[PDB]
Formats: sequence, structure tokens, C-alpha cells
Amino acid sequence: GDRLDALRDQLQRYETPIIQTILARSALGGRAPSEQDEVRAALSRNAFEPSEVISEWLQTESGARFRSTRPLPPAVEFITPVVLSRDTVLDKPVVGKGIFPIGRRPQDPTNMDEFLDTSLLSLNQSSTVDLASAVSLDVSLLHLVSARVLLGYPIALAKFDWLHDNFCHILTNTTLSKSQKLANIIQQLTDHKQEVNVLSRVEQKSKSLSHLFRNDIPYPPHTQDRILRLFQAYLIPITTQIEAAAILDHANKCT
Amino acid sequence: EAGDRLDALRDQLQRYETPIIQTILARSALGGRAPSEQDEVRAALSRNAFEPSEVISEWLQTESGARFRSTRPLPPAVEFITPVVLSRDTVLDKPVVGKGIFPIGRRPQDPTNMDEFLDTSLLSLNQSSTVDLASAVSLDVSLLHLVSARVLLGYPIALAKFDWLHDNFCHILTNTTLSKSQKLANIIQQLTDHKQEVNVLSRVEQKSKSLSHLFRNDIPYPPHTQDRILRLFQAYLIPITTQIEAAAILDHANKCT
Ligand SMILES: [Mn+2]
Repeated sequence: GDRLDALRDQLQRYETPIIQTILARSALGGRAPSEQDEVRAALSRNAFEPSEVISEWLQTESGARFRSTRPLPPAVEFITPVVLSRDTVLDKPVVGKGIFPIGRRPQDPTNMDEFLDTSLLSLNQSSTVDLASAVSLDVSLLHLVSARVLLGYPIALAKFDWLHDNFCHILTNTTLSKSQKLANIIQQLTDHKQEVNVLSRVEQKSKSLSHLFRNDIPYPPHTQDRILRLFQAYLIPITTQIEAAAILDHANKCT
Repeated sequence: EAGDRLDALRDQLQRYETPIIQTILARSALGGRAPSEQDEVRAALSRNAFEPSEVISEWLQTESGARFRSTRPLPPAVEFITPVVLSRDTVLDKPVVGKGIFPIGRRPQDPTNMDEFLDTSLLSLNQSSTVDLASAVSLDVSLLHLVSARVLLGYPIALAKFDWLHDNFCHILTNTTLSKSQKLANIIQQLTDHKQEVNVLSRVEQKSKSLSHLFRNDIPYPPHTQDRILRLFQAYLIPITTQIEAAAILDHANKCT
């Protein structure tokens, strides 16, 4: 239970660095020629392998869904299914529905890699942006999103040790398919009030960190919306799927 | 054309300011120092093959520009040492009667160059086994690229100033009684606008305070993080940029004919 608090603080810790790193890239300038290819090349020459515990997990059946094509870091290719409709209101109270619904609409790019790439492609091409600075910030961001969702794994273990019976009841239910177990584990793990607590704080960080000081160049259009979207459509739901996969991966604890 | 060229370069200069500040904050919010962080950073800089533009690469091989070449694999200008010009007790960020505010350049206790200033900042963190090494290293690398490209704008800025204020510069450069060292010093003084320095440093300081607030349950920044951000601009970015511009003006004295 203490282990879990400390993990929650570690998770929250990624918010500000992720927001500032996106804002740094957005303020720097437009997109460099071949930036995307240069990002892939940098990743390839500076590969940071995951911890032993995660590497092993990523070779299992359960874990392999979060292994990306080299040289991309873990989980940035993972595709959550569409769960919202096209016209879902994202950041405003809707009667009967609450606020900040999670997950992907049919128009949201498939995964974090495509999402981040789409944001870069939304910028004007620039011949004056420095390639090395731009690439290195893009790479930093890819590492930061991957490490954030990967916290889902030790978080899950600590949630398991804490609510052992709630999860074991599900994991030893022989009537349920693999599909229905996963889902019931996800619903145990889902706390929409905590989601709203994260997202409202992300929205408020994005606003106060994107402030413009006198004679600053404005950020590109939609920059704050896209930062909110990264958390609400990708970071939160991917992290939940990771947690549930970790719980399934440790069903032997119920015996 | 020249007035427009210079305005376009001045905007390009200002576009580094927020990115430098946000990158320092991102790294300082993220966590303490990983084992082997500093060795990881130098190794990553060895593995890339970015090269400066043709104009810069050529200027770095001249007598005038070769002072901004760093030891490999560091990017240009990050080892360059400006002279101590302030005194130990100089007050940095408040008005002082008869001395204004935000005096520029290094005191004797400041680190000699950007490389040492940023390494020393990193060594002030506690060691951490939970900080993500890849994210940490990548942000450290991003800041080193950023500060180097920022100061390297001094070179096209100076050529655009020269094409505008031709007579004031040539007046120094054709003075055959002046040594190289006096000329350089006169050119630096001609390029210096303290009023503009004060404008940038006031806004740097406001950014560093406004962008470093905390929300409930956030982990604090390390102590002196705002002071360090201001120090990077005041003692290094601004003076090194002026030195690069001066050397470029010197490098183009043929244009006085
Ligand atoms: Mn080397």
C-alpha cells in the first residue's frame, strides 16, 4: 500500500517533463526536412534496452503486444481499440456523461508513434530549425511516453498485493474467457475520478506552461489540445492495459 | 533586405529562449542523476554525425573561428571561455546604485564554459536509481545542441549587422594603430546593447519563475534551479553570442575596401 503511493507520485512525475518537452519542440520552430527519418536513425544509434524484468516480459505472449518494431521504445506502437464516437465532447461537462472520457475516437491516430508524428507533420516545413535540437527533443519525448506507461507494470504488482482477493476471484474464475478476464481486470483497475484528477491537472499545466510572455511567438494552433489528447487518448488507457496485462501475467500468485 | 534579414535572425535567436528554459526544467523536474549519466551523454554525442553548415564548418577552420571548436565529440562553442569581467561580490539580478541591473559575463567563481556549467549543475543532483536513463540522457543531449545552435546564430547576425552599420565597424577595422585584441574589444563594445540585454534577461527571469510552479503533490525542483536558468543566459549565452559576432566581423574585414 505504501509501495503504491510512492509509485503514484513517480507516475505523476512524468507529467511536467512530458508537457515541457512538447512545448520546447513546439516553440523551437517548424518541421525539419527528413526529421522523421533522422529520429529513427538517432533511436537506432542510441538504443536503451529496457530493464531485465521488462525485457523478459516483452518476450512473453502477454508482453509482446507492447514490444514495438525496432528501433522504437516499448509501447509506442500499441493500438487501443476505438471506444468513443467521432463527436464525443472531450473536455467539457456533458449531462449524464461526466467529463474527460478516455480512449480513442475513430479519427485519432492509432498509436503514440503516429500521434506524435501527426503533430510534427502539422507544422510548416522549416529550413531554419536546427536538426540536432529538433531530433533530440523528439527522441526525448518518445522515451518519456514509453517510461510513463511502463510504470503500469510495477503499479499493477503493487495493486495486486493490495487487493489480492478482488483480482484472484477473477483470475481463478474458470467460466470466463481470456477476453472477459482482461476486461474485468480492466474495470477493477479503472478509476474515472482519478482520471479526471490527472486530466484536469494536465489541462491546467498545459495552460500555465504555454503562457506567452511579452513579445513571445505564439505556439502553433491546437498545441494545448494535443497535449491533453496525448494523456487522455493514449497515456492513460495504455497504462491501464499494461497494468491489466501485468496482473494476468502474475496469475500464479492466486494459488 | 538587410534590415529584414536581421529581423528574421533576431526572431530565430528568440525562438531558442523558451526551448532552452523548458528543456532545463523538464530535466530538473524528471528526477536525480543516473549512474554513468555524464559518460552516456558524451558517448551519445560520439555516435551522431551531425555537422555544422558549410559556412560554419569553414569558419570553424579559420584562425578567427577555430577558438569556438570544441574537443570532440562536443558541439561548437560549448567549451569557449569568456574572460572574467565581474567581481566576486557583483550583484546579478537587482538594481544597484550607479551600476544598473543584470551585468553580463563571468565572475571568478563561475565555471569557465557551458560544458562545465551544465556538468556541474548535473553533479549537484542526488544520484537516482529510478530516473529513466534514456530520457535523462536525451534531454541532456537536447540542451547541449540547443545552447550551441543558439550562440552560433551570432555568425549570420554579425554579417547582417555589418551589411547595415558598415561605417562604424570599418572605422575600427581600418585603424592600423589598433592591435587585433584592441579591435576585437572595440567591436564587442560596438555590438553591445545593454538595454536589449536587460529586456531578454528580465523576460528569462520571469519565465523561469512562471514556468516552475508546482501543483499539488508535484515533486519540487532542485534548489537554485531558477537562478541557474538565469545564469546560463547572463554569464554564457549572451556574452558568447557577442564574442562569436565580433569574431565574424573581424573575419569579414575584406569588405571595408
Ligand atoms: Mn569521439
